[PDB]
Amino acid sequence: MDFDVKDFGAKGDGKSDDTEAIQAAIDAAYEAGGGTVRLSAGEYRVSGGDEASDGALMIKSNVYMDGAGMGETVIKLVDGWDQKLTGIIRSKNGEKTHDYGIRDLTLDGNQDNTEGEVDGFYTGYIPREDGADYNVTAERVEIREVSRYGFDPHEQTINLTIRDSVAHNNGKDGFVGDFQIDSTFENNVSHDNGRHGFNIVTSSHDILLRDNVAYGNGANGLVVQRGSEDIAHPYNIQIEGGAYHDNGAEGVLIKMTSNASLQGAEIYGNDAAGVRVRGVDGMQLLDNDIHDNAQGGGKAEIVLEDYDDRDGVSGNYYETLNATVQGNRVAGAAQLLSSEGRDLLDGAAGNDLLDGGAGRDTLSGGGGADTFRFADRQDSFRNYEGDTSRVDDIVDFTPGADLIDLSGLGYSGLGDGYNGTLALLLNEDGTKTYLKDRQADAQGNHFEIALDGNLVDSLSATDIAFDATQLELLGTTDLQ
Ligand SMILES: O=C(O)[C@H]1O[C@@H](O[C@H]2[C@H](O)[C@H](O)[C@H](O[C@H]3[C@H](O)[C@H](O)[C@H](O)O[C@@H]3C(=O)O)O[C@@H]2C(=O)O)[C@@H](O)[C@@H](O)[C@@H]1O
Ligand SMILES: [Ca+2]
Ligand SMILES: [Ca+2]
Ligand SMILES: [Ca+2]
Ligand SMILES: [Ca+2]
Ligand SMILES: [Ca+2]
Ligand SMILES: [Ca+2]
Repeated sequence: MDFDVKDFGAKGDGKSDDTEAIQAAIDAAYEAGGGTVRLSAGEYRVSGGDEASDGALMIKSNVYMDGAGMGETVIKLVDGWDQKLTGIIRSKNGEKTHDYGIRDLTLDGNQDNTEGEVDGFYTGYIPREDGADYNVTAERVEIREVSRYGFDPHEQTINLTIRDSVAHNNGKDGFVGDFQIDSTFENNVSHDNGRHGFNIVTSSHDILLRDNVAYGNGANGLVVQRGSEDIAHPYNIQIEGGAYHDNGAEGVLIKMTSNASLQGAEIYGNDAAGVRVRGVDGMQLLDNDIHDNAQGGGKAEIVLEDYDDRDGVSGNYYETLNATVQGNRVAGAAQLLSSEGRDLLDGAAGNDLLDGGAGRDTLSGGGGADTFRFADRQDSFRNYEGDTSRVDDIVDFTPGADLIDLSGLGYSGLGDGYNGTLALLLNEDGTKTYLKDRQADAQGNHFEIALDGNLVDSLSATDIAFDATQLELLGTTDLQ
């Protein structure tokens, strides 16, 4: 059931306030049980209501607004509006609005000629209560010149899809997904916004971010994060393809998140690290193309690190855990640090720092001069019964180029494996070389590292840093 805004008195002349006419069309479509509100090419001026939560236009269940195309149909806020306006198009607070959407139109926040925080598209039910909008679609929508958030789908929305859309020149974030669930952001561009290209926050989970592009933003290209409150972390965030480039901060930042994945993206020209991972439990960083970042200074293309929130709202320390970093092309240093559990950490052409922490890790440096750090004797060991399920292995150690950093472990040098020395040994068939502490500790464990290949004759004392002085002399990276 199609309704034309023109038939309800909308002028689309750039001067008349068409808010009531477009709302009438929306209400007629809703009362018929659903329909498409069509808008022909033209600039429609709209105004807010008594309160910020009134937005400007109130979309309703089973109503879809179809324009004549981005740039053709433009919905613009009136000159002189001076009130906070939370959603130029929005669904109602306190209602579980469903099966609605917007296509082929532009929202213009008119921040130049207005004052107050304005958001373009706002969805959701009630902050901090159970309940959700659901089945929400934005297709080929452009949102520009709002003073705060362009696309601002909010808590909670299930099965939001935003595809083939653009957010640009907004005051804060182009796209913000607040407690989005089972939702899809595909083939979008967010550029030249005041802060973030994309910001996934507030417990969002099962999100696919496929083939999105973020550039020229004042802050991150994409950030996935808990947010400032003590609430459940986001989880199951899959970022595939796209490009995150020339932003004012990190290209992609992921923090206080569980089961995040970043695969096949191009990440370049950012002012800070290309990829930064802070306190993430389950991180896959696969097959990306990462180069020419840290333009504003900084030593690393990729940073894996913890997130210490002990002085913050949660009181918790969050380790990065369960990391898989493989197949990336990285023209610069990767800092690949993780902790308890099995990590697979592959460096790239740069001079990388690798430390899988506790648990059995498999490390490779790739090209360049890499440092494999072992920070605790309990991070790589054989137990009293000879079980090797906690012995780390280094895949491609290159004597004369790479370095094993044992500077915190209190061994003196190579030797017979007793009295604080480590023994350099080959296995029976000559396929693996070991560094062994032959002295069991009180729990019966032996520090041990396995190295692929036969290195008993090529590996020497200058390939291992046994104390801080040796580390200063021999360290291969800018990261210690
Ligand atoms: O998490 C936030 O704080 C979130 O709040 C959003 O504004 C909400 C606001 O929090 C509140 O729920 C308000 O509720 C109004 C309701 O809309 C209606 O006017 C009712 O008569 O009174 C309620 C009230 O006074 O509590 O609705 C706001 C809304 O805009 O839906 C946004 O500001 C968001 O940016 C922020 O993160
Ligand atoms: Ca709603
Ligand atoms: Ca202004
Ligand atoms: Ca580990
Ligand atoms: Ca390397
Ligand atoms: Ca190397
Ligand atoms: Ca380990």
